Amino acid sequence: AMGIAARIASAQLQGLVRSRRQVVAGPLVGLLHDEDVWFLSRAVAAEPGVPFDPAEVPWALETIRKAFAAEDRWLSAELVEEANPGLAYVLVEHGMTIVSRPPLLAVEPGDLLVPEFPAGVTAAVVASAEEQEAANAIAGDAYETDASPFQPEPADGGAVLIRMDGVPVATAAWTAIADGVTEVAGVGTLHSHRRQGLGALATAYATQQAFEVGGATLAWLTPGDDGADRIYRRLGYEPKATAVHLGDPGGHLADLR
Repeated sequence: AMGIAARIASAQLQGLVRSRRQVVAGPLVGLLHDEDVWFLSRAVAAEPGVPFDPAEVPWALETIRKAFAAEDRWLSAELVEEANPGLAYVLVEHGMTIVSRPPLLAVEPGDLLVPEFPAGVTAAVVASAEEQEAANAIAGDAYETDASPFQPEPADGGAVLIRMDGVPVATAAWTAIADGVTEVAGVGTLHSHRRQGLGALATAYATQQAFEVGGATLAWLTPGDDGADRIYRRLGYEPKATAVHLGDPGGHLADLR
């Protein structure tokens, strides 16, 4: 309960519920967005860090499935294994499929390292709708299910652009803070500027802003979603937990990563 995995899972829930209706059923909570975009609605653990009773899971899952079906939505679930050990396996037993177990990497302010910027390379926090549009366009083809539309309060999220000779070429974003926790996501670089360290700069600078102006005390991310094998360790990030991404049969199962 006092651990980093539970802290991250709890903060994720706290963030998600600000814009989603809850269907709480025992150890699970279904979260339904106003929009039908599939990944905006999902289930997560209702009580990170608290033991669960596996006997409740079949009824809980059917309750949530019913709520999703009423909206013609397909169910996926995201867990943190260490926050609710064994829960994913009970979900699999009752019809879900684990598609991936991505690592959750984390860093605290005193451990973050922002690399030196090469010649011509600068950074700026996103400060307009048009800069946010550029950020979304740069990151756009990357897998992203967790700063958009632009809003001015860094505690409520934000993004950064890395520029080369004044032109945006890379980006990263941070989510609204919850319990001092932010997720860094939306990392990308233009194809023309890949493999030059610019995604790592973006990640580092976004993390730094989340801490300096956003009020975050912990940042986490999951890697590889932009297809780049950059080494987040150079920035101070370290593996701290294991995410588990599950999908129901049919629907968007093939799209889940």
